[PDB]
Amino acid sequence: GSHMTEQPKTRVSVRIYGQDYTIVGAESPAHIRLVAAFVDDKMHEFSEKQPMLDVPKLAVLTAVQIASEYLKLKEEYQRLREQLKK
Amino acid sequence: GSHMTEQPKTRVSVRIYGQDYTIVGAESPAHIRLVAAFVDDKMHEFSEKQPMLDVPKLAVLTAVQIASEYLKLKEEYQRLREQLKK
Repeated sequence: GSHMTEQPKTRVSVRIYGQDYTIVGAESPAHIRLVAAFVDDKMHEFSEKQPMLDVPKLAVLTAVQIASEYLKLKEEYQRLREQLKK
Repeated sequence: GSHMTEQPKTRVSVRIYGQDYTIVGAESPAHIRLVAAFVDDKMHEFSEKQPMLDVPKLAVLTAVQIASEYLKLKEEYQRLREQLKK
C-alpha cells in the first residue's frame, strides 16, 4: 500500500460538561484546547442562573449565544473591507 | 416620570429545536433570525447522525462545532489586519 501527501481537516476529542466529544478542529493544537473551555465555562455561568432548569436547555442556550456574539465579529470584517474598497 | 435616551443590547425570542428561547441579539432584526436557524439546522443535521444518541449531548456538540468554525475566522481577521500594519 502507498500513502498520499495530504493533510485534511483533523478531528480532536475534547471534554465539555464532563462528557467527551470528537469534533473537527482544523486549527492550532492550542486553539482547539480553549474552544472546549469557552463552551464549558459559558455553560457553567448559565447553569447557576437556571434559565429553564434543564440540561438540554442549557447547552442549546450557550450555542445560540456563542453564534450571535461571533456573528457580529465576522460581520465587521465584511463591512470594514467593503469600506476600504470604496 | 423620566426617560433616559439610551439604547442597550436588546434581547430576542426565537424557536430553537422546537422550544422558545430569549437571548441577547442587538445586531439586526434579519440577522438575529438566521442565528436560531443556524443552530436549529446544525442540530437537525446531526440528529440523524446519532453521535451520542442524546439531545443534551447533541446541543453542546453543535455548540463547540460552531465555535470552532467561527473562532478561526476572527483569528484570520486579526492576522491579515496585523500584517497590514507592518
